[PDB]
Amino acid sequence: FDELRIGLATADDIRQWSHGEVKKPETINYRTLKPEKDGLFCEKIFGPTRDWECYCGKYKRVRFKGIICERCGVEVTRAKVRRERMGHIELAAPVTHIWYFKGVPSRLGYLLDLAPKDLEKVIYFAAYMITFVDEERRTRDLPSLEAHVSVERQQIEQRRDSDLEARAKKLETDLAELEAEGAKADVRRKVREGAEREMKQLRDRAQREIDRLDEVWNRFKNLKVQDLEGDELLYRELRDRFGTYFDGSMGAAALQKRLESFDLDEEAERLREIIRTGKGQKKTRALKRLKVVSAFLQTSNSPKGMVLDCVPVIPPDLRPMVQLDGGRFATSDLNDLYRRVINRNNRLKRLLDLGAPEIIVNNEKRMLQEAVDALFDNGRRGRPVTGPGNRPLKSLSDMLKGKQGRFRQNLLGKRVDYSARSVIVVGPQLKLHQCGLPKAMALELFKPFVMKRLVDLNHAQNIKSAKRMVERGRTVVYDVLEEVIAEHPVLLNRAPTLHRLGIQAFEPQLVEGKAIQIHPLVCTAFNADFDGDQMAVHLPLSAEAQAEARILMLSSNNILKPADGRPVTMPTQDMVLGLFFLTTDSEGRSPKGEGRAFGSSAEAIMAFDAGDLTLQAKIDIRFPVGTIPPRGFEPPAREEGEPEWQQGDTFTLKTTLGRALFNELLPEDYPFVDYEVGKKQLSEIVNDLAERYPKVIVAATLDNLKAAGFFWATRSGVTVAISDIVVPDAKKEIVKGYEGQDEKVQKQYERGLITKEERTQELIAIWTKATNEVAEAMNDNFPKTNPVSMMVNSGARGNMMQMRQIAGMRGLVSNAKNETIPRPIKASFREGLSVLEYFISTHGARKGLADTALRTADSGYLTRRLVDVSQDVIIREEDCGTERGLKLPIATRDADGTLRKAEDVETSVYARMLAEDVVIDGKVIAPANVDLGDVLIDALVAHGVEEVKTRSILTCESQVGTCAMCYGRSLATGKLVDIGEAVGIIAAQSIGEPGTQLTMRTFHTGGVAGDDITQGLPRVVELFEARTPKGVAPISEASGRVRIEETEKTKKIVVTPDDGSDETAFPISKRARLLVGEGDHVEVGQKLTVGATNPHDVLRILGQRAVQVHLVGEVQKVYNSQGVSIHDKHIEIIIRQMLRRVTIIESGDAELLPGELVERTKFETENRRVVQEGGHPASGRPQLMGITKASLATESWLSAASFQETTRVLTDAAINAKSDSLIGLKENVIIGKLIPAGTGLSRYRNIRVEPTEEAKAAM
DNA sequence: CCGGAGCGTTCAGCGTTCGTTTATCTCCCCCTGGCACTGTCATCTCCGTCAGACCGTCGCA
DNA sequence: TGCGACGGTCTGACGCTCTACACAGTGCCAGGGGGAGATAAACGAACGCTGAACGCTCCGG
Ligand SMILES: [Mg+2]
Ligand SMILES: [Zn+2]
Ligand SMILES: [Zn+2]
Repeated sequence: FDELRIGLATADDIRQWSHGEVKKPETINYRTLKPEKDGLFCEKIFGPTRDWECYCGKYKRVRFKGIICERCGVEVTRAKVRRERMGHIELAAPVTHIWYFKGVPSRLGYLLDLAPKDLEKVIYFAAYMITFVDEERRTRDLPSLEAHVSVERQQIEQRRDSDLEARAKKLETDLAELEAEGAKADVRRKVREGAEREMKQLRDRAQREIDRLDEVWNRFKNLKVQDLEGDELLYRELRDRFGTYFDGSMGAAALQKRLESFDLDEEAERLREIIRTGKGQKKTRALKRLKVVSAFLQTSNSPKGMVLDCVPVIPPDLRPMVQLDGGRFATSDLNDLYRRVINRNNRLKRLLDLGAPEIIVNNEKRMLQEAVDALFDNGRRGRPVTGPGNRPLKSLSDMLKGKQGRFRQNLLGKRVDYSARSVIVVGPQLKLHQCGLPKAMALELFKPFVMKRLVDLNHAQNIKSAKRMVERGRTVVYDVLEEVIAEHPVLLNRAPTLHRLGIQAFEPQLVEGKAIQIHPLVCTAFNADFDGDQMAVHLPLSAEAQAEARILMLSSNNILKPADGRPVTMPTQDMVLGLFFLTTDSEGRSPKGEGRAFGSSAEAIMAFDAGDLTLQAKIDIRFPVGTIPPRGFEPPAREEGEPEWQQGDTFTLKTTLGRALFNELLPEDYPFVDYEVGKKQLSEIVNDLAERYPKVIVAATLDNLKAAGFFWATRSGVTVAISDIVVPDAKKEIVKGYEGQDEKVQKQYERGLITKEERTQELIAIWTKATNEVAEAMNDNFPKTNPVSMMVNSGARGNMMQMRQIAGMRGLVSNAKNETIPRPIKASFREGLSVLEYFISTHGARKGLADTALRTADSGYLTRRLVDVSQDVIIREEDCGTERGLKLPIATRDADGTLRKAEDVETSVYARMLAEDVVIDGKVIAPANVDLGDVLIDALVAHGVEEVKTRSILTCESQVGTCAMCYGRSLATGKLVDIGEAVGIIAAQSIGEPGTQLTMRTFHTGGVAGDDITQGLPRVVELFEARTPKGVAPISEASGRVRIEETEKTKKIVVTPDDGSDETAFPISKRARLLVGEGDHVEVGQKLTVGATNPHDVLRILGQRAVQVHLVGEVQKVYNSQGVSIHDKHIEIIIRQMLRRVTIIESGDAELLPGELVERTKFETENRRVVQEGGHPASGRPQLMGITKASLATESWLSAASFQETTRVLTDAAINAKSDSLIGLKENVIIGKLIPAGTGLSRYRNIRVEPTEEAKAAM
């Protein structure tokens, strides 16, 4: 389990694994249903089908286990041994493996210098091959064979001359006799014409016999190894004419005979020689050939296994034939493929037994080879073997691949026991850490524990009686159930589970109904909505699992979302509206009892219950001792003649009753919050509470906030009648004026003075102006009292666009294929659309639905790719010895006379760590190795700093992984990241979580294609794939003079760098936009055409820091366009995992291949060991590569096998004979060992616990 | 005042009879072998992916 | 050889579950070797049968 090897399995290994020969094709008997002898499903080879029974019906008893039956040879043992015992099929003629031959040429490898079409010709029995030639023996006796050929030519010419003389005599004789007989007037001309026709035909066959002799001579003269011969007649006449000189064969046996004598070390030698000198695509050919051949040199596995003689068989359980109801049978397609191979092998053996024609034997060997190929890969070549006539049979590989393969459907993700699922309901009566399971769910989940406690409580005599009562379901079972499930957490989980908070451990609690009762305060972190969403409940089982549920997983410890550090367990739908109504100012609502002193909040509550004081009214309310005053009230303390402090003393405040209640919700140590709460300030309050109070106190305060928010939202005066939604009264006249001027334009267009396109453009412009103006009128119309504004201005639920298109006009709405109708929807949803206006609304609606479906699909795909590329990076050191960092800006866009901090400081500089101390006047403002929060950043920007050096992960160098300090504080705990936290998966999920939340598509292309770059999720995936964007913006290599060259066929730009640097020319199309000055000043910074720069050349000509900044800035500017906030360290992790590979050149002294994928640490180690040897180091360039290519090119082939290309990497590992170290997480999920992240580390599992001496002395 | 016949238990003679095997006689099964006018090249997939690579191929320059 | 483009090749293409299902057109008989399965006999052992025999308490003239 330390190491998991792979390689080519030669026939010796197959025979070692095998336990017999599957000689016969049949599987089971047709009446007794017993497995056959020495055939498929054989009990002698694979093992018995029952337990400790044998085939011949004897030896049914268990006592004499491990013996061999004399009658039938079946070993008596368990029935599960048929899951692990394999045999083999002995093939009469060798066949090739379809994985290596007929694949990617990087894995075919050109090990023999043959074209793939030549292989198709040779091993599919359509063209011959010469396997061996006695070249030195052929060249030794050249004068003798030349003399024999000369003798043959001489006798050919002699017999031609004799035949010519005889034909001349015959022609003269017949001409003389037909001119002397005089049978006809011109019969001599006819016989002469016939004679000359005979002349030309016999001369033709003479030149033809000469031609075949010449062609066989020049064919034999240039015969060598690796020679093919398509024509069977030509090879036959070489065999007949010339003997024991060249050896050839037919089919895959030719490859075996070539490979047994194939000399490959000198092949690598001369191939290195042609690597050293040459030019062109020959370099690439020899490069791939040397990268494949050198695998067989260093490794000890012989290359014999590419062509095979034996075929191992799957054990019979894994290709079962199971009995069903009604007598029907169901078998796997592997049994059918094995049956086909066995039938054809038996028929080939039968043909080899007797004397058979070569065409029939060759066709039999071809169909055998094709059947073996179909067994290894059904559908790789040609029409797949269908079978029933509907679908192709699934081969071995066809279930090692894809969504139906073992890697992705049964190894990474598995079904589980002790799990349950039902719909969800909201329960406000629960705490933060409680969930309500039904009775049936809790009984079926906790059934074995219930039986154990029932036997312990002796309600049942033994286990069977306990099970009988549980199945019957008596009330004592429910009582002991309620006694059991407490102090036993369960894992709740939603199916999408987009991010880390999709699994949260609650404490179960018995409730009635058939639905899981769930705290509303946490349902937004699940993305849960109570509309039939079904949540599965998984049960942690051992002590370790429920301990990790209690400590790591509890719902009262997951306040802060790891995506941005913002609180996520304070939802907004209903409680925020209640607190808004509780704490808002009295505007538009009649304030009763406005401006009267109150002794305490109790007297105010009594007055409010009486009815003479409204909830929001500016009153002077005195507060008892211990209440902390507001942040703004401490300096404006009540004026004092003697020295006094208002910090712990009583005070009077000008605040409403509702704010006093709200500060009764918050803890006593919190300062009196004295403003409109809404949502954003509530998020800030919850963030401050989480940052400055322990977890249990924060859970209690949010539970109080939930309860009071619901209580006051019931009485908040929100409701939606149709009078509450109000249309602007000015909308009628605004629309009337705009349609009047539209009518004026329409009669203006009717005269043809303007085109249709210009009219459409100006019409959509003026109608956009109209909808913006009526939106402004709508904002100016509504008061603060109506509930729609009260639930949209409080951050509760809704945006201003929705209220704009319910009250005001719906505005402009798109057509099919992304254009705009000149006529907008002038009717509001309160007024109600007309027929066709509603039709054009449906145009946009269905496109939006299809867009969000495809968007969530591609978001899941990007999330998976990010998880693969960004995994196996884990915090593994406490601190580095480094001091280098990143120059992240802190103060930007300062005005005249003032300094302003950066706008995106909250996602970039926050939650990081300083690389070194900062000084402005010789004194440190912020110490090194501390987090950067609000107060410290405010102090720095007040002192007058412009940029800071943050110790980020891109500059982190370490012996293994990354350290905690260089990564920065974790955004999910609010503290420093613990050693072992799997930061890579958290980063990948945080990038992939708002993929469905982007909801972006290009509104209009402007009538031209290609002018607009990719937007939204396609832009993000194009950035992370390191691909060249669709809008390419070239960058000048050096500063110099740049001018345009407007060639008519294709535009052209030319930049001439100064200082004697070489001219570089960039090709640009005849497209509309180019922003560079002709004969103007240019440098490396700017871009010749506005567009997305290709980041490959950015890295090439600017540096690693510049390309890191560019990538981070681009993805963050995509994400910030929608409102989703992702911290930049999550991107920086993927970018660091992205630039790790380095491309090397001129590696003539570093003794490895130049111009491939080389790891950075390995390249540095090679440089160190070659400068230790004295040789000059090889050059190297960093290579920005995509997430997919970096995921495939990994050390552990199990992780790459679990990814997309699972056939290429398996063949690659088999050829390279690479064994993977099990450092990683996919390769530890598959095996079932503990993952090396978090609790699974070595430094945590190696603890020994013992009580102290005074502890055992006490008891 | 010990004798006797009757009664309880305990083993060896021969006499049949179960306990356990064997080859013989119907019945069915199963694999190989046999058909003697002539009748000598079928079969129908596969389209409104799909997106952009990734690649070697391959003819033109 | 460098060029494009033409081409084949190849891969996935968010997620469980309330739900969930099954699947079709062209020969025939005789002769012969195995093995299960019924028949009656047969080798071997013990299971009954013959009362007889060892030996006591026994009512007894
Ligand atoms: Mg839902
Ligand atoms: Zn047996
Ligand atoms: Zn570090």
